[PDB]
Amino acid sequence: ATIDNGSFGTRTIRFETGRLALQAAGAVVAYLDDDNMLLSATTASKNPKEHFNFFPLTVDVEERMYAAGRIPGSFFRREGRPSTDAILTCRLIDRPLRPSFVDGLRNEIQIVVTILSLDPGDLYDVLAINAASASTQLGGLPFSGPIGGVRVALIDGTWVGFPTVDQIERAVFDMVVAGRIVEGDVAIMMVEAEATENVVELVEGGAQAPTESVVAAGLEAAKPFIAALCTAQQELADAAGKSGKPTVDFPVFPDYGEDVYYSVSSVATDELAAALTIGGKAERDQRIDEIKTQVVQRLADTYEGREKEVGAALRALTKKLVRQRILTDHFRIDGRGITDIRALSAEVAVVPRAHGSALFERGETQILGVTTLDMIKMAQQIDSLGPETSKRYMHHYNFPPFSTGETGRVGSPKRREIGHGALAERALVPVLPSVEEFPYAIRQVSEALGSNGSTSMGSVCASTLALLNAGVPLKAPVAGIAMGLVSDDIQVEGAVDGVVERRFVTLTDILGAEDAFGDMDFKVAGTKDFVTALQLDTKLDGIPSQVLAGALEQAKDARLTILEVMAEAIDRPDEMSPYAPR
Amino acid sequence: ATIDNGSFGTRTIRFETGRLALQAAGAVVAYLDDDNMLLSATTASKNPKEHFNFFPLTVDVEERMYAAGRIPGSFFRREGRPSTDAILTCRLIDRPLRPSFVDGLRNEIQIVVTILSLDPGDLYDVLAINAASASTQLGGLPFSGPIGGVRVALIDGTWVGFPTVDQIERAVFDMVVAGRIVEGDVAIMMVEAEATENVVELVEGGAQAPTESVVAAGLEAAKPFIAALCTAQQELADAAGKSGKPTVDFPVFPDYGEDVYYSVSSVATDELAAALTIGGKAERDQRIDEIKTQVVQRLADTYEGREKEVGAALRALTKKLVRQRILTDHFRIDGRGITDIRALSAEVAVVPRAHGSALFERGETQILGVTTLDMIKMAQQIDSLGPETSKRYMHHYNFPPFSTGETGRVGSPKRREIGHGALAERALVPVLPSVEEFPYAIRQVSEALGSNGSTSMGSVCASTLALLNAGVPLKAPVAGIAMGLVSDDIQVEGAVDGVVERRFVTLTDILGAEDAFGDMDFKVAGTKDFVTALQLDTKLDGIPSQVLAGALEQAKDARLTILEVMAEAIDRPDEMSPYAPRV
Amino acid sequence: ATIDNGSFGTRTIRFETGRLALQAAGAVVAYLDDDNMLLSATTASKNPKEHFNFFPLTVDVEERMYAAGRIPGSFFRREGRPSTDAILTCRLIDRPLRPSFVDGLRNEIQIVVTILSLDPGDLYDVLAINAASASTQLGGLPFSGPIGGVRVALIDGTWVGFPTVDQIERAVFDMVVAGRIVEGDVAIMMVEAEATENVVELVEGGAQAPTESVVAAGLEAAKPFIAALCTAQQELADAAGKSGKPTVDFPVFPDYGEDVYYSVSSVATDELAAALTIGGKAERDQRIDEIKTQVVQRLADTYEGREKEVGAALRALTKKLVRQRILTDHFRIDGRGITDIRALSAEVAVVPRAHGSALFERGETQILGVTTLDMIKMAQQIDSLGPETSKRYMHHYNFPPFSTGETGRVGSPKRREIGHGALAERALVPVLPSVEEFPYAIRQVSEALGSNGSTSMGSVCASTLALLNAGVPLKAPVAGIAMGLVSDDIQVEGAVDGVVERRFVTLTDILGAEDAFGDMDFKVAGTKDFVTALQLDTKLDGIPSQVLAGALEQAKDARLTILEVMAEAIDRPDEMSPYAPRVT
Repeated sequence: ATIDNGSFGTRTIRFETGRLALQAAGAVVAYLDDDNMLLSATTASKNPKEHFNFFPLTVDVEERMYAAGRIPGSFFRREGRPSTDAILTCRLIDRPLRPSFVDGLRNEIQIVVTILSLDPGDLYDVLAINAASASTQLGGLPFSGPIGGVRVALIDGTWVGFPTVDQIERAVFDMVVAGRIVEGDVAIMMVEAEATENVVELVEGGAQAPTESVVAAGLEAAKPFIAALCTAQQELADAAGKSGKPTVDFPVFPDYGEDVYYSVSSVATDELAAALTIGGKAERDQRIDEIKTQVVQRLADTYEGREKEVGAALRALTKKLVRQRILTDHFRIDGRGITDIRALSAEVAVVPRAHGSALFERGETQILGVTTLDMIKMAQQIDSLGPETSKRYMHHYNFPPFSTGETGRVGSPKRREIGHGALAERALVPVLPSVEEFPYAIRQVSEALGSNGSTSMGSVCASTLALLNAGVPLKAPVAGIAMGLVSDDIQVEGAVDGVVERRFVTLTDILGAEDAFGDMDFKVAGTKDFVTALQLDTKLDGIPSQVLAGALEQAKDARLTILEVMAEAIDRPDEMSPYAPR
Repeated sequence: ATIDNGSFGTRTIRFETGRLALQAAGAVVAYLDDDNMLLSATTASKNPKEHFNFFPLTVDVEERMYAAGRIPGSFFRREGRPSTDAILTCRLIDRPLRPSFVDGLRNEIQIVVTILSLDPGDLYDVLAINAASASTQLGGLPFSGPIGGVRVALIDGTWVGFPTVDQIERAVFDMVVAGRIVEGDVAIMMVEAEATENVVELVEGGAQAPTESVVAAGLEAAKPFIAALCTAQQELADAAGKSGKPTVDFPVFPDYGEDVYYSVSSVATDELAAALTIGGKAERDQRIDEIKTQVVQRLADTYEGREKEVGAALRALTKKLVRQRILTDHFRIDGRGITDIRALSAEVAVVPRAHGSALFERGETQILGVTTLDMIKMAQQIDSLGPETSKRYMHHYNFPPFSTGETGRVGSPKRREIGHGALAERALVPVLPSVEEFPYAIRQVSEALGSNGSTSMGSVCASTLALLNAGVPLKAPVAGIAMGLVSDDIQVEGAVDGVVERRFVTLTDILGAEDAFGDMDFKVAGTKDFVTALQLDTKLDGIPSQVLAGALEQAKDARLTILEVMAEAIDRPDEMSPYAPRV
Repeated sequence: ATIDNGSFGTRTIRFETGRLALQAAGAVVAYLDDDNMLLSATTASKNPKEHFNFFPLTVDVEERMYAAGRIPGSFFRREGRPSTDAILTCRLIDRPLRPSFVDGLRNEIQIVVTILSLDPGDLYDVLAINAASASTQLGGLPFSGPIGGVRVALIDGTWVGFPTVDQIERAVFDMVVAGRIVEGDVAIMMVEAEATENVVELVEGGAQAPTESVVAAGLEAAKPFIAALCTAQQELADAAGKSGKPTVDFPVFPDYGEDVYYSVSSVATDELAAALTIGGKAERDQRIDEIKTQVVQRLADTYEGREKEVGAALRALTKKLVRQRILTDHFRIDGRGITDIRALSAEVAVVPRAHGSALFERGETQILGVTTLDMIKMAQQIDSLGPETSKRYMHHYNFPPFSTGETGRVGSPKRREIGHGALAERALVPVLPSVEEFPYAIRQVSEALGSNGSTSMGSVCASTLALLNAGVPLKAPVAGIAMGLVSDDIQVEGAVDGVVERRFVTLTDILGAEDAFGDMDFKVAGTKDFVTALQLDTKLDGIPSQVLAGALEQAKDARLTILEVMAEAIDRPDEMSPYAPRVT
């Protein structure tokens, strides 16, 4: 509940309950220095639904303008659709909460958090995640927590926790870390990391560039704060310790109950690894399609009408066996090694009559990036509880239905599009030129012509290429890449008895299936000198520093390779387009 | 069809049909003085649906800008979403129409009324309800009407019917009354009453304040107009008399057909009143949960798969028996008396960094009110067929899903929120300070932290508290309260044979269950001197003046008690907030 | 792929594939003179749905502002809802594509076409339809094409193909023709025709007015271009010839499989034409309702639970027999002749307190038109990839649910409303007065009080009446009308054996049932001198010029009759309303 950062004063987080929203299943009011107020209320449905196929969890943040003491500027004088920052905060709170419930739950859960009072010099995302975690812990649901989040910024080589807006502009790197306590040592679920806007000028004058070692040190520094916050959530003045409640059982719907495993694993486990050794896309299935058909045919003698259960058992068995094959043989599905990158192609000036256009292809990902320019008056004007009003860089991300082959309805973007666009924009901001040198309004649009998985950083590279082609002077090109990590308790029979120990394997250019098979995923973006944007999320209970460092160096090597590949086409700013405005 | 108010000329309402919209089931064109034109068309579906659980009735008013001779100001030059006044009129017409059809109907009904020509000095809500009632009467549906609505304003001690905008600003009280004819004497279903903006200055100079006796006199004065309008609807030039049509039977889906009553009322009617005498919230059920389980278990021998029917029979039997217990023992479910008010709590300056903030709790209702101020330029700009353009007082009402414990989707407000917010704003307007003395833009927001039933006037009191805390000088604090009334034909055995006669009981602070058990509900809001906002709606066929007057005095006493309770915390305007703007 | 219009240079259309959007079922990039770029991608669902009752086909055009090199003017700086021109183009591409698939298909089909680069002096609708047709041909679906579209404008008596914006303002008539190849000669499915804004001044100085013969000549002139475009689609550098793909079978759900016909046609075919000879609206059914009830009752012995199949068989049999009766007896259902017009009524100044108001009734169609005026500042401001920015004439079309008797939800307009409103506005534009003479903002609204079928041109006439009543000086009143055509292979037994030959019958004032029974429908609008708006759509494989010409003259006669009927009420501009605003 208390944070001492050293010479920058102290911060206090307070958690109150029992006074507001008594009718809800759980409700917690969060105080930041008795100056910021917010309220989190979580309720659960009574009768679960059965037609749905996943866990129906909903999050709703509500920014209210009366906190800022200003009537809304809308024509009808009312706050309507959620803002982009609200959607980003909703995603940030939802991400470390879904992998914390009992699998297969069916009762609907809704978490509503509303801003009550906001200091103009502070932000509310971390307070929001803390209050939501405390409320859902007090709710009484099968929730495996509590979770704790901390925001830490690097200034003058020091990692100060919970910085304000007046302290972040003079920082070189910012962390938002969400983790829990397993046995006393923290276990991080997620982290979101961004470099500030003026990092280049700061590091030029003597400051330390945000390299990978600094990132690891920053991730290490945030653990005591998370531990203190979790302890406060557990045993504050009004916490779960003083408000013990009975736990009500919730019905759980599993994919396979008890028996389909004891059949399939004993009848359909010949090799289940040699069928995937063909290595040809046109001959991918080639053996195990017949295996699946024969299994679903000949097993239709004891379990009738339960094809979903047999499908779930088959897919789970295949996933486990390919995981074991990955761990032992170090042989990927596509035949690539653990440090291989798929085929690359970069084309410049593909769309005519445009200020800048480029096409970037990696494996199956294929992204077309277009950039335009106009008068400086065209900058976006926004107003919310946040301290941001102007936005000279407008990045839009489009994921049409025909990218993945399915059919749907083209229309309003989802939250995933907002998240990916925000991530790419925040990765590309720090290298932008100054307004005085280059006064213009830059609108970059990235359309997903073809997708297979992890296509955001392909869009990042394509946007860099298009910005360079348009003639915009960038300080240095910025690349991106995605990496995965599989950790498992493997058994070696060299001793008696079989010794079980944890082993880690890091993979490059993970597809959707690769992400499904793995347990940790992360994405690294940056330039030749330092990283800019980082996003990590997993469900492990600990990780040695050596393997994390090695994965970071592998990511750096892959990013350098991608940068060198992309620099072959165009490495210098191009001539201004005749249609561009002066 | 004709209204003679005395020295203020006469008004004429005309109902025409047979010329427009022949394809519809019913269609009526309404003329107001041959200067206002509107059209009402009602149609019914053919095959009723079965998955729905209530009566699917829809109302749609359509304000068209070409009546005002002005191109819409929208960017796309088209009238899109309905306006707030349209939603209010939709609610006003829908309210006295739902309790007029055969219960359990399943065929969808849609009533669409569109404005065709509007005089800038007149309103259209009462003409709308009249035209819709006439059209649905001509449709041929199982509709028990017709209904009639009248607008009556009090000026110079006289109740003039159908006032214009140039006559309402000099009034002290306004009535909209909707009623029908049962045996010759009118039977009012609904009434909506509001005090004007400049009532204080008018009553200060010699006019009569709108007290409860004046309200009763005004409600009494509107009956002849309703009778004349109903007679015109019945027997005008083009009415139901000259346009007789066959009545087509519509399938009716009941909760219990014929037999579940003869079982449950004979096997599960031991006391059904002693089980609710526990009086503890944690021990509320405590006897009748087991009764319900045993009834639904042991009766699963003749009716299988009809648990909905047995549930409906059980709930109806319990409602009837608790109604009888209320009538005879005068003992409420919670143990409170017929003139009791639940626990009260008022807190001021609860939300920091705000111009004004307050919290008000009554029983289970818990409302947080916040008020902010800004420049006078921030006044809301609107434009419609109505004569209103500016709105210095902006009241918003929020009902989040977690107030009542359920889960839903937070998003666009429904019509109930619009109605409650409009009611609270109209109740709080007349006491506002003048623009010259207090030039500011006032935006009040009321969020329902906790709800149990009838939480709008809790929001009214909370908004009054927040406005006082912000430093806004109000003429007098304004309170609100809700009351219920149960009337039933009780039998006394003191004579031979058993004498059946009507008895009335008035209850204070009605919950949802109390509203379900009763037959009449009303809500009274106002200050220590006079009332401001009134809303009444019921389904009775008559009421003596004495019981209505007594209920009004009981409401006045409860409102005075609430005002005295709330005045203990803060009774004077507070200091201006340092974050507030100076203008 | 190449268009030579004579002295106006040449145009080139290029179709590329295999480079973009590989994951889709089909994808084609379209080049217009290497200056306009667009992309069409079509994909199909895997498992078809069964609860739906029609073919689920969706079209989506996407105008992207980065083609014009301009940040969107929206508050959130993003292109949101589709524009009116986008909806019109969506309808224009969807219309000649639905009657080209195997009937009863259930797999969902989605066609998404996005603008990539647009020349400010060119349009994209015809390139859009061409690219979509090529993509759906390359997709591998059961698609009976390919289709070709051509835009042809008449300037100086010459029909130049693919005109630009700098060439259309000096034209007298514009055609968009979509047709295919059956045996070598083209077969037109659809055509959309409009007269330019300044046609009156042009034809006054010596140019030829766009009469019916000129329309027929223009429809004849566009065929070689369609043939060349279809040949290019078939055998270009990257076309279906070099990209042969297997055809995957798609399940087909029919209304009646094989047997219900052999029962109903043998047991319930006594006359099926005498039951409809009553001629009274209140006694319409009067015989065949009992026939339907007895058929559905006594046949419930072999097919149980298949009432939908028996209903489909009954309705199909009735349609075929009434078609034969129409062909042979020349006797319509309502008893009217082949050149009859239903009852007409026109009323002026019906809605009080309005600049102009009128009511027009024809048969069962009943339309109330209202027109208002305001300051010239009130002109609509729009911005898109198109070259249009201002719109002084704003026509709105409303179709409330209670017009046809059903119940629904009143709200956002559908695409049909947009299409009908755009058609009426484009028909009424060329006769509008000049801005300098009549500086005002004109907003006309047409509400469908009662509808039976083909009620758009009733709205056109009502809007003309209301504009005349408001005092707006029009050059000449404009009327509209709808006509149908039924062509069938009838057999005459005067020779041995029975000689089968094609016969055509043209009908006036077609209702919904008449449109269902027929095979060709068209709508003609215009003034006493020339036509303005034309819209034709059918599914024939050829038509002689003589019958088309005769149908055109019949339409002209009906339009003249309607004009003479409507001119009886008011024929001159009326006095300005006291509520109207004055600009002086």
